[PDB]
Amino acid sequence: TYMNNTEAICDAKGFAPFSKDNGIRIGSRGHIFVIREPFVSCSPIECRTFFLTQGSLLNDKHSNGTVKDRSPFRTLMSVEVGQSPNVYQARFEAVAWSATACHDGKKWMTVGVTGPDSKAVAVIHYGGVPTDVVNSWAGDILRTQESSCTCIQGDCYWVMTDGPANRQAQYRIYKANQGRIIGQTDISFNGGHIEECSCYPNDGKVECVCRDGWTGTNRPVLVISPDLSYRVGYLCAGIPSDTPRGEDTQFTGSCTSPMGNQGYGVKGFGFRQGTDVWMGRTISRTSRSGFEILRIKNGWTQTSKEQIRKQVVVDNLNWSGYSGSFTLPVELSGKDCLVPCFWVEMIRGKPEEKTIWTSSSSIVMCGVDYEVADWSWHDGAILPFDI
Amino acid sequence: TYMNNTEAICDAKGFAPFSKDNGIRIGSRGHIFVIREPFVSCSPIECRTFFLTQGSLLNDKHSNGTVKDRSPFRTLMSVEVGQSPNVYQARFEAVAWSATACHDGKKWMTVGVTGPDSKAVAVIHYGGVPTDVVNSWAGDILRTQESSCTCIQGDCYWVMTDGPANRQAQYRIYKANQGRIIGQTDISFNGGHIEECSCYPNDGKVECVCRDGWTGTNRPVLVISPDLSYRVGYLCAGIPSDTPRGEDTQFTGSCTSPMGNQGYGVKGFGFRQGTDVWMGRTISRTSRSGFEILRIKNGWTQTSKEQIRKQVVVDNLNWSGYSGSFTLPVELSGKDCLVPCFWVEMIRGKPEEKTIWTSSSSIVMCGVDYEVADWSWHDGAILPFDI
Amino acid sequence: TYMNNTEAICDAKGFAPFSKDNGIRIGSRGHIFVIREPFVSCSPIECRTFFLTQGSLLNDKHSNGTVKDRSPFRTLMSVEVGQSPNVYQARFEAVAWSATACHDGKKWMTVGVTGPDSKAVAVIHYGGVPTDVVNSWAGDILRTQESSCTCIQGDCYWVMTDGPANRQAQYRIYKANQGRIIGQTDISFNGGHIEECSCYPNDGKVECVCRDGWTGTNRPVLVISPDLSYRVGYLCAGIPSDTPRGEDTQFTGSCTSPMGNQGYGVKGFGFRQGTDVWMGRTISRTSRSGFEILRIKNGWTQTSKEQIRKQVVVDNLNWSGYSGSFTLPVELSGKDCLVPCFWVEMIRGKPEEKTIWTSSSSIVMCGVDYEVADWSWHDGAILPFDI
Amino acid sequence: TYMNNTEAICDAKGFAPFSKDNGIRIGSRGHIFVIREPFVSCSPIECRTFFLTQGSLLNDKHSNGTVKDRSPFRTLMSVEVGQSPNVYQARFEAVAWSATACHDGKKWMTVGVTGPDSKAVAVIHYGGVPTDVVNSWAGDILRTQESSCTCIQGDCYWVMTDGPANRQAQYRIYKANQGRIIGQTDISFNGGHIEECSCYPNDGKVECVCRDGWTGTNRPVLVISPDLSYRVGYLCAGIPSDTPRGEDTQFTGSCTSPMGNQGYGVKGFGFRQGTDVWMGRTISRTSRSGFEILRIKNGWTQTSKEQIRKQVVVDNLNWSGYSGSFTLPVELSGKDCLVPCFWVEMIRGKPEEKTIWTSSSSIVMCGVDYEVADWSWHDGAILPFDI
Ligand SMILES: CC(=O)N[C@H]1[C@H]([C@H](O)[C@H](O)CO)OC(C(=O)O)=C[C@@H]1NC(=N)N
Ligand SMILES: CC(=O)N[C@H]1[C@H]([C@H](O)[C@H](O)CO)OC(C(=O)O)=C[C@@H]1NC(=N)N
Ligand SMILES: CC(=O)N[C@H]1[C@H]([C@H](O)[C@H](O)CO)OC(C(=O)O)=C[C@@H]1NC(=N)N
Ligand SMILES: CC(=O)N[C@H]1[C@H]([C@H](O)[C@H](O)CO)OC(C(=O)O)=C[C@@H]1NC(=N)N
Repeated sequence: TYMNNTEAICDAKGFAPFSKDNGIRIGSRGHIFVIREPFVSCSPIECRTFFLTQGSLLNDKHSNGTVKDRSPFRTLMSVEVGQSPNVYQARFEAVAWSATACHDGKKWMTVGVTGPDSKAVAVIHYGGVPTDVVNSWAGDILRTQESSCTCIQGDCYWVMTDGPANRQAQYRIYKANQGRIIGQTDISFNGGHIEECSCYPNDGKVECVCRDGWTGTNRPVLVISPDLSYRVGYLCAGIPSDTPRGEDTQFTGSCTSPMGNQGYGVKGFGFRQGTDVWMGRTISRTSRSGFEILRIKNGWTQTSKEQIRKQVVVDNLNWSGYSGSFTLPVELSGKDCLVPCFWVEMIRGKPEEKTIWTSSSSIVMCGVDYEVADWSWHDGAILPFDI
Repeated sequence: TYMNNTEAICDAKGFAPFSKDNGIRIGSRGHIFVIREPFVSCSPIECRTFFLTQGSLLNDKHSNGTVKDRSPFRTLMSVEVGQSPNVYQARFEAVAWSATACHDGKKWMTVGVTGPDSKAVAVIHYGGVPTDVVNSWAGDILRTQESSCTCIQGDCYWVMTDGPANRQAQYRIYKANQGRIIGQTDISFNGGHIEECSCYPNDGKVECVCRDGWTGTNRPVLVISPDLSYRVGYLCAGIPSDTPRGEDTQFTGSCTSPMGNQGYGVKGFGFRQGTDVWMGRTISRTSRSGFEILRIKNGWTQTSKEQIRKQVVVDNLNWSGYSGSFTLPVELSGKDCLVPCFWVEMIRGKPEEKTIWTSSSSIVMCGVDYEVADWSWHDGAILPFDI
Repeated sequence: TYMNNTEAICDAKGFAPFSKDNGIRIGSRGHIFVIREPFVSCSPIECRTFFLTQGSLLNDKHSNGTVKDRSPFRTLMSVEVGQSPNVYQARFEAVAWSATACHDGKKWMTVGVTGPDSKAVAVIHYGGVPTDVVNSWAGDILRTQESSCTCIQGDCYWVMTDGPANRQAQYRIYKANQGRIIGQTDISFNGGHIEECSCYPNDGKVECVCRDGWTGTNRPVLVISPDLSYRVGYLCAGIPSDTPRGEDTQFTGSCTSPMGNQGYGVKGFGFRQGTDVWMGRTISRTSRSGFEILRIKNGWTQTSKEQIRKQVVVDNLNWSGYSGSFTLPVELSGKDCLVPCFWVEMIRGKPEEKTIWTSSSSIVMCGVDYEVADWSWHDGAILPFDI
Repeated sequence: TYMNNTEAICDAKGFAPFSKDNGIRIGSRGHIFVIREPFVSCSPIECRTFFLTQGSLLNDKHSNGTVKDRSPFRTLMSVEVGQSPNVYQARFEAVAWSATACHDGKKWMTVGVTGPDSKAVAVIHYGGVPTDVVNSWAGDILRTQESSCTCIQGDCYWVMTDGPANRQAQYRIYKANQGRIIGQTDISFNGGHIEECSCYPNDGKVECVCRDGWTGTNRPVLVISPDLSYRVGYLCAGIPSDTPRGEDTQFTGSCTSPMGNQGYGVKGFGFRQGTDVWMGRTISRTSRSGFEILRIKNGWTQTSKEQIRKQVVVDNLNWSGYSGSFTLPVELSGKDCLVPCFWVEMIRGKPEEKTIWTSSSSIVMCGVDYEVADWSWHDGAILPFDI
């Protein structure tokens, strides 16, 4: 039967490590796909780790150009959480260089975008097969979440973006029951930009903390109602959470407009807590090093910069990167509330390191109502490989 | 319980990519069987990719002579769609260098032909074991579909051919419930030739688009009724769909007789649409390069050459090859109609390339009611391998 | 629920190939256990291939001494029929250098013998764990079937031998419900010898065609009743079926006494057909080359040498070896009778070939009521390996 | 539904080999994790082998420093008993360099401790996800069982230790239903020390045979009641069972105080039998060589040194090491009593051997009411590896 996911998010004080896959380290000798954009989604029987292969394996000649971002070889697959993206445990999901996924209690729903950049198409899947499609509507990279979409009482919603990586673009929400689309919406956000949102269910509504790739060093936020009515803005916080980003002291929070002088970013996330918010980010303000998460007092509703809880999961001497959200189903956590969790992508090799390849590993952290000590659960691989 | 498969085929406007396995690319380092003749069949829980191994793996000394077509080592196996034909996820089906397969809602039914060429035998399997057999009846390669057979309301039917690859041969239809044969038929087609049919269910009857290897550059078509009464001919179309084949301008369609001056071919397919038809084919008229599919107006009932929908899934700079059909069960697509899909085999190495081996990869496309943009989702492997 | 297996054996006219694993060929590059003594047993959901690893893999330094027969490393494992004995699909059964196995409709029952030769012990397993044991009772290699034991209406019976490989030894039957022994019997056979029986169910009684390693070039036969009352002798046939063995022309059949001047043998099998019998054997009378099976008219009840059905599954230019029996459950074949099948072990490397290792592959043939043409489905490996 | 596990332990006369994994031997060529601290726990469907990887595989550069004990890479995983800890069959449990696990009839419960040593944290898991946590409470390695915890009628209990490896430390018991903690206890044991207990269910109470790392060459024992009331002491026996340990002749048993002049040890176990006890141990009193188990008459209640049953499972010419307990569920053994079993860890390479790596293999022995002959089922690997 169907999953409700209508409870608010639980109020945690810290996150405990769920898993760690050791994708890369294990790949020096194992048969592991070369990937990127990994994320985590859960059903009422298990959580799985979805990723985007490069139709190749680590420590092999085919892992060469693996930095480009797109190719016809990129395919969306998955494996039980914590397990590495190896070839022998992989479940084929779909053909994509940009995906998202979520389960609604009964079956999984996947969306893999692939094809030419001026005419890419999104193949929606449900129950082991594609059921519906969405063609690029602005002829210019029809991307998406690169993270767990969201299902509430049977209806699963997600976000998509067609446009430049810089200047203004076009966004849209998507709502669908059992793999068949059922209406969507065009996000009005002139001057504001949005990409790869790390959503999650909360209070019977969908909340996302996306990524402005145009001008914002602060992230845009967006609450989606079931009838497609929505709200869009930016984490109010007085602290920046993008990368690259200006300093905490030189940044002024903003609930409606983007801020900071930076035209590039990185996927990221944030959880709503009362009017408070837990916001993740890479410690090193310029590169993709280390990963830290912060709970600014009142941050979701005020421009607050009042900190009172900080914990590192990746120190600044370790490659980090992407990081999305998702929740544990009540049919697993057992809580009376949606336990919030997130993952951290730990990229390696190019661009940052001298290697002919690029890939990443992931680490899964999870709510809990106990303050967790700072530590580093970094990749570990010894670069370069048998290159 | 049993599957009906009595609904007509849905009327699509284009096909969206279901999966891609990256068999070869992944094999440069992985443990993947060396194969050929792959295809796709689906049950009410999943679609699987069936293939014919060579009892060996890529990038190994045993992948040597792998071009011959037949050996006692060739065995029919399968893996969830999109997954590569690796050794660790393979499901043993049967011993064969020529197979077909289909599920009837409850269990799978496989038929693997193997043995000497003048006395080969077909072992029929059902539920993990052989139940019935069919011995060669003309002492001369007892081949078959090399594609998904067809089950309607419990009875599964398929096609077989015993004879020369050229001059006239002997064909026969086959109908069977739960793995036990139950009557069959000899196809009368003097002057006309048939091999490896890419059938599918439609309107409570079975339709196949086979391959004349004798003289036809246009494919033969055949509608099988449940009582074994049938119809046999050639796609009426005024456009050739075999390889090698003469030009579109120099070809005259034919609903009853084969045409064109060519004594060799390749497996292929076609879907009925009203009186219209979607016909697949390799773009390059002589070699096994690129793959394109066309919807000629009225083509299934008239000698029409009226085009009004063309989409490439493999441009002409990429090795292609075989391509068969099959349908998605209503217990998966959810449609009220049999969603039509097909796969494309992408061969590599010998004969076309300087390698001691030969194998292929596959790509799965699927109905949908949206016109899909042209693209190439080609093999990708870097030949030669660690040869 | 429980399996009856009380129906007679079906009367076939030939056997069709079920599967072929390509263990060795695939091992040149794959991760396959180095094994020996493989066999086949089936439950009402699937047949599996049981074997004895050497706690090592092909094409590795540990596959060295792998000829000895016994070590503390030898462990009994299995994999779906036709699948190779690779490490990633293997199911651990038990610790042994001599096993047997069978399912009784509900769970599997395994018996792995291991330990010192003068005090070896048999660990009986049932449902994923050992339930009962049988200690060596004559301090001298406590071996067993090396083939599928037999279960009838819940009670599973098998055979064991403690003694020299030559001169007289001690045998015993074993009957047990759900993994717990329940009485057994000492076979009286002075002058007669018995080892590794290839039994099967028939007419509510158990029939085995074992191996005299002392003096018989003809095999001993033994019918086990449910109350442990039994019958013991030798295939009556006027044709020898052991290896080494004297010529067909110089052999005189014998229903009660062993015959021929040979003190060594090989595992083998035979099926009862009316008073007729299908008897398997290696074609080459001295070595372990080729495999043939024969249906001598009346052979099971008379000293007959009347042949009228012969089919080779391995020509005499191909290494062969062991071969045991077993039946397909009615809950799989669908027949109203126990379809008889058997497997053929194809050994390689030492002793016969110049290699530091020894192992084998298997081939599964199965009843059917159609006369099957002679062919060779031999190993295939290219020796030596990356040695 | 829930598991009772309230029956006493069965009274065996010997233990029969359940399985053997051949982890290391197989790893010379296979893809096996490099591990340590392996153990065995069982549910009412199967027993599984839990271990602690090093986020790497054997015969690879990453298996280097693998001796340290702790890293952020260490993750707790498992595989069906007897199966090696290979990457393709591994089930991710949690992130840890110190774990324990047990099933309560419905789902599994795992606890993985990881993080800094002065602030480590324990993530409790249940049903594929962490549900509750326990932070280090003495800032100094928050370790645990490294063996199967214990569940009785739904409530699962285990033991933890925070302190120095030498001088006095702090212990505590833990009781929890469905992954959520529910009260615990601080063990009062001044002068006495406890670590990595090898518990098991017996008489509706929990009994553990731990390891004093401070001063005891005799092991401490502890009976846990359901209301957390408990008893703590040392195996009464007049024979030492730790390593290093003084001689049997120079040792005087002790039911309340530790004895012997040794400040280091090794994990170990013991089973209660009447007032008798089966105690395991490494034969060689100083190193980690061989493994033997002894049943001293009355040993659990008296300082007895009365032996009358000894059996070796690893002779003193073979590396051995850790060894924990656990029981077979009645829903598997079928007995009316909790069949007692245990495993033996066979370490290899560093520190004892000249290798850049360290890891181990395991062997599983199991109750039974038959006296089992002495033998060696040692590792087998040929060191060094392709180093
Ligand atoms: C479709 C595509 O190529 N998406 C890109 C993404 C995108 O480039 C930016 O979001 C700007 O729009 O950037 C990044 C990135 O790491 O910055 C990875 C993505 N790679 C993949 N999703 N495969
Ligand atoms: C049984 C057999 O050898 N079949 C051949 C097939 C056949 O040769 C032609 O259809 C003419 O009859 O050709 C081809 C081919 O690629 O042209 C592949 C097949 N290989 C395999 N099915 N293994
Ligand atoms: C227990 C044992 O070592 N059994 C031997 C077996 C036996 O040697 C003869 O049957 C004489 O008794 O011979 C053979 C053989 O191939 O001749 C293989 C067996 N190897 C294994 N079962 N592992
Ligand atoms: C947490 C930790 O590092 N535990 C150590 C353990 C400990 O060191 C002693 O018990 C003293 O407290 O010793 C040993 C050991 O083999 O002596 C292995 C353990 N390694 C692992 N559990 N990973």
